Amino acid sequence: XXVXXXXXVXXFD
Amino acid sequence: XXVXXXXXVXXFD
Repeated sequence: XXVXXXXXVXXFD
Repeated sequence: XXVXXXXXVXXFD
């Protein structure tokens, strides 16, 4: 997993 | 967005 633009489970906008 | 499963910019763990 990690940080940036993409898809899965976590915190994003 | 927020916390869950889907697509965008943030952290995915």
